[PDB]
Amino acid sequence: ANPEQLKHCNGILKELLSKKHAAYAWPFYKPVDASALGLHDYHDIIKHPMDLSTVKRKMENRDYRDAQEFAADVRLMFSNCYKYNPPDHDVVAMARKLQDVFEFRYAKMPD
Ligand SMILES: [Cl-]
Repeated sequence: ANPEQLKHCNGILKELLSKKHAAYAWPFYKPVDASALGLHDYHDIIKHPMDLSTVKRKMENRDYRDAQEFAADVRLMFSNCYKYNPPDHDVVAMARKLQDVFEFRYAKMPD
């Protein structure tokens, strides 16, 4: 069932990247460019950066062998946001909204 489940994961990924969610998904599209943002402590705090472009590359390259591996990366991305930013920052609100999209559809995985 890993291939079918991975198609569900790819569908989720496409949805997360889609225009429908862009108002809150956009901070997660590409790796955080810490230097560009003046976040000179980012890589001291976040040991394992993750973003949707990386998830997409990994999916396209058949790196993910199962849905759980995919989910762990998407959740890592959100965790990095929750770790680095104060909980009242807009980006955290954006993360929580995108994570809600993710978790509700991931829960519908065929099995
Ligand atoms: Cl997980």
